[PDB]
Amino acid sequence: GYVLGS
Amino acid sequence: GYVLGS
Amino acid sequence: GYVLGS
Amino acid sequence: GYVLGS
Amino acid sequence: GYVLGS
Amino acid sequence: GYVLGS
Amino acid sequence: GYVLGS
Amino acid sequence: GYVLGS
Repeated sequence: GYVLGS
Repeated sequence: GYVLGS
Repeated sequence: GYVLGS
Repeated sequence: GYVLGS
Repeated sequence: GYVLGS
Repeated sequence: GYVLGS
Repeated sequence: GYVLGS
Repeated sequence: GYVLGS
């Protein structure tokens, strides 16, 4: 899975 | 599944 | 397929 | 395939 | 299948 | 055949 | 054959 | 398969 934060 | 927050 | 947007 | 963006 | 978004 | 556009 | 463009 | 993004 993936986690992206900006 | 997915979680998106903005 | 699928598309999610927020 | 897949695309995730934030 | 296909997914297109613009 | 097929054509998809967006 | 096939063509994809974006 | 293919993924294109622009």
